[PDB]
Amino acid sequence: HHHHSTAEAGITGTWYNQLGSTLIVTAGADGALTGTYESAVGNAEGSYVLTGRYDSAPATDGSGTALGWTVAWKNNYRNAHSASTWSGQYVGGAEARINTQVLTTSGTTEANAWKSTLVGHDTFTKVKP
Ligand SMILES: O=C(O)CCCC[C@@H]1SC[C@@H]2NC(=O)N[C@@H]21
Ligand code: NI
Repeated sequence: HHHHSTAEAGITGTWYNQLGSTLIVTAGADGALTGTYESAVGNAEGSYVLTGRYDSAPATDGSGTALGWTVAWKNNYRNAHSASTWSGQYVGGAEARINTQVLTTSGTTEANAWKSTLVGHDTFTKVKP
């Protein structure tokens, strides 16, 4: 099913997901995403560093803008020994969204690697749900 036939201004700022988490991101001119993430759930307290990338020249045919970012869940307060990656697309307009699927991998022994990774889906909006 996979194949092949500003974003910057739209992405930069604060976003909120359906769990009550807060994303604070700056999109750089050459594809960088940098900022912080605060999770409303899980083994998390305060803000965590986030870094990622986005397509800085997306298609102009009504398609979304591909992007992704990572948070390692270690900061000055807690270390969950886990990291999450969100993969998705930014959809602009009056009801802008970042629609993502997210993998959360915990450090495990080899015996437990089969249960290392969660998959979920987060939808981000510019106003709090
Ligand atoms: O408990 C952990 O291992 C660290 C916190 C994980 C929180 C996850 S990341 C995917 C989902 N979306 C969120 O905003 N919070 C949870
Ligand atoms: Ni956890």
